[PDB]
Amino acid sequence: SMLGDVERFFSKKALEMRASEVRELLKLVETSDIISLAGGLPNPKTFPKEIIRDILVEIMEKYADKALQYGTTKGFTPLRETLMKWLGKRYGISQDNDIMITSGSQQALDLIGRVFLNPGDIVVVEAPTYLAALQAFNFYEPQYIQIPLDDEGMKVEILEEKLKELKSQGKKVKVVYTVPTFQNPAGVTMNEDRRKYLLELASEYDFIVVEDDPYGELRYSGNPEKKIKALDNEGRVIYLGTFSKILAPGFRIGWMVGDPGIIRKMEIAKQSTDLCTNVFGQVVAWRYVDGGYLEKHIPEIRKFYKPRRDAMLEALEEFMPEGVKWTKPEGGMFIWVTLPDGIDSKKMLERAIKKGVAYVPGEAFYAHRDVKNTMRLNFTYVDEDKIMEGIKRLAETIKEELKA
Amino acid sequence: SMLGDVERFFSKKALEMRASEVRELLKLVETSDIISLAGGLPNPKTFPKEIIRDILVEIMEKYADKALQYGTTKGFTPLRETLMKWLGKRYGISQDNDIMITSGSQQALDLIGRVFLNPGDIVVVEAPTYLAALQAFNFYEPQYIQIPLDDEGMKVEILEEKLKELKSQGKKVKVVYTVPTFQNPAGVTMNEDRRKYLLELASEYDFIVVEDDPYGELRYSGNPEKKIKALDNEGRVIYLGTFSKILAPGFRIGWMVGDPGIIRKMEIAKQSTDLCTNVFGQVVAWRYVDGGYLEKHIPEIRKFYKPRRDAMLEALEEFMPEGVKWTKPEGGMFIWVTLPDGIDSKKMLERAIKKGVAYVPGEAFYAHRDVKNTMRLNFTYVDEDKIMEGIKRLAETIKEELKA
Ligand SMILES: *Cc1c(COP(=O)(O)O)cnc(C)c1O
Ligand SMILES: *Cc1c(COP(=O)(O)O)cnc(C)c1O
Ligand SMILES: O=C(O)CCC(=O)C(=O)O
Ligand SMILES: O=C(O)CCC(=O)C(=O)O
Ligand SMILES: O=C(O)CCC(=O)C(=O)O
Ligand SMILES: O=C(O)CCC(=O)C(=O)O
Repeated sequence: SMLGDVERFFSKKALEMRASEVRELLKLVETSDIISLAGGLPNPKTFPKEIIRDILVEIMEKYADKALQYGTTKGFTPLRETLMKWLGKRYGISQDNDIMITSGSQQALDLIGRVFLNPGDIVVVEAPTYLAALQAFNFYEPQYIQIPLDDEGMKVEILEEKLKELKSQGKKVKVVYTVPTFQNPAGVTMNEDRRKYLLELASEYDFIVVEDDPYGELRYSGNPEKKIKALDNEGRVIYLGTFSKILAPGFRIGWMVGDPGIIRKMEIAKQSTDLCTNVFGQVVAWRYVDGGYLEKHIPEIRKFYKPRRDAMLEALEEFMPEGVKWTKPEGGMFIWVTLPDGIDSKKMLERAIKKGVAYVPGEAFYAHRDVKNTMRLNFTYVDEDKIMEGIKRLAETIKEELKA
Repeated sequence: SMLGDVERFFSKKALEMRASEVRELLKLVETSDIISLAGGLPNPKTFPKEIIRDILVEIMEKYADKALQYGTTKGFTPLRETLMKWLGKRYGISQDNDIMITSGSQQALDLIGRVFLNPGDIVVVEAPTYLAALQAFNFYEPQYIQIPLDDEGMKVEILEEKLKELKSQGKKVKVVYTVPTFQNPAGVTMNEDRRKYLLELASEYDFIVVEDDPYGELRYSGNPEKKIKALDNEGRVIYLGTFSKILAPGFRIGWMVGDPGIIRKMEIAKQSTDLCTNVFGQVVAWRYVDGGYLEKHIPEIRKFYKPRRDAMLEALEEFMPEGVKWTKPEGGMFIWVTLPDGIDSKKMLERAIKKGVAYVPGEAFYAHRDVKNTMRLNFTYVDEDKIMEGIKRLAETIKEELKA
């Protein structure tokens, strides 16, 4: 820095912000010739580029001044309308909710932190959970309770146990954050009984549920789940959707649906953080949905990623040694691996990289960083031939690690 | 709300957030038949729609995967490069600074609050200043010191007086926020001597200067100023630019240029607030600048708004009664009016609306809401016939108001 000790200017929160050594290393990996299973990106082969070109032409013909001008903080009205209609018809979400457009679900998470969290308020997350949600919420200094997953999602019985324990300490939870379908990073899905159990708990213990759902349309097998927000009779759930994996992440458009009183506060908070979400992308998204292109494209996304999920699940079954376990996702972008303990996967990444493969060590996905034998693998953005070879190199890395 | 007292969930900052009665009244005015001088929008006639159409075609032919994919938090590299080149050549800004792309300068102002401000830290603003900057900063609970303007911008001598008084109280300012060229809302420009004086103060009293410059290219008369950032040999200035008034606001792209240590902290802060600025708009902005379209288009924006500024200034001279004063901007979007005091322009707005005209009462633009006889008028997005008529209606409103 030109100012020398620039830290003398920074706020208490800024002084706590740091770069992750692992995220930095992984950035270097992506641009080199290693086979990386560490990515979190959708494959550009799935971006509907013809449909996007046609929509861009249409916007410059018919909607140019709307797409190019400032928008309201709440969002482009026709997008908000088409979304609520889509969500009602497709998922059974109640039209009594209100909706705001966000600059990605990442912004929704930050706005949830702003609007709900005082320092020390208690947020429940899954263990593991989405690392960027911990990052959004951490600015607001919550205390976390983490609830393990199993192959059917959050262990909602352990949440009831922890809620009773907190109540006995005179404390309560303000928000439960869940990624209940094709989780990033675990890949598993909360079963229907647990969804309804979660909402009974939300009523009994008086908390809000944030349901973050980027992946529900990326379903490759099994039958559609019921959205937690579709089961929500009390208006306790805030549902987050995003265009990032169903259109393309480059437009940075998402939406937040929930109780009108909550949405009004969110609108005020957002006004000072970014004024409005880019209106040009909102118009593109509106045509994409209203023009029926979303509905027509979703099957092509599923057809693309399904064989990639399958190649990775086949390669794990064939190559992994005894005592390694992995989830079997019905959709989404990730498979989550557990190493016969106590291999530490963060320590093992060095070795894996040396053998020409990378993954994300699972420790960052735990609010308490207390589980060390997990890894997130991604199958969306590399290719079957490299999925097989990558998984073999990871399997030999684990066999080598299991010795002295 | 369906949750009843939904306030029971809200954070302390959320509980303070309110909608503005004036802004809500003005949203209603905009849609109706009144002549509004209250707007803050550029005119869509200045959007370079043909150039935009050609760039969109180009992006889908050559840059589609980059425009559609997630980007880095820091921004799309070719845009960052082209902007630092433009800034160096056109304004003499030093290439030792770093740059980050923002989701609008609104997001820059929020990130400055995040990164610099603890509760009670002292921010200096002009009186008046940009109301959305007070909104971004308010979440972080600063104390403000306000420094009046005159027809040559901030009275930097009164700032030196206030810095000495604060020093005698054992206190310091952390940030000075200035909109030094064609201010929103006042229209005036800080002279060269004051820019240099401000920077000697920034050295002597050790504070950071934020230079928000949305308008420097919208110059209609006079000669170009030197950017404060161009005079900054110590790296104390963070310069904010935006594409809102020189391209179109619908892409929501801005940039922040300053010391690399500060920029690095900003990048970490931004990562959890929105992940990245929308990359599709970043690629549009990159072609717009790198392809030489910005340079070619800037004279057409100036040709467009100049006669509207001129019509407004002619109408005020012909119609306004004795004792009314207004600024004489060399550029930008606004003229700022002072009523022979006593008149409260917020009270008067009711009367003006009844006579068919609206403006923004000046009070919201003061950190201490302590000046009551000012108004912001806009000339960009009403038309010359309606500017003359609207100024006449406003003039008659003030004549009527002056009769006790
Ligand atoms: C993919 C992902 C998102 C996407 O966030 P955006 O800001 O909309 O791109 C959000 N939540 C989770 C859990 C994700 O995996
Ligand atoms: C127009 C204006 C802006 C624009 O902010 P964006 O978020 O980039 O659209 C910023 N600052 C001031 C002083 C303005 O008048
Ligand atoms: O840039 C990234 O990896 C974060 C994008 C994202 O949301 C994801 O990885 O799923
Ligand atoms: O469609 C999906 O993949 C998730 C459901 C949704 O609305 C979203 O995209 O966020
Ligand atoms: O809607 C508005 O007026 C706020 C947007 C803005 O930047 C401005 O007005 O100059
Ligand atoms: O272009 C202007 O009008 C101001 C200069 C700038 O870089 C910006 O637009 O913010």
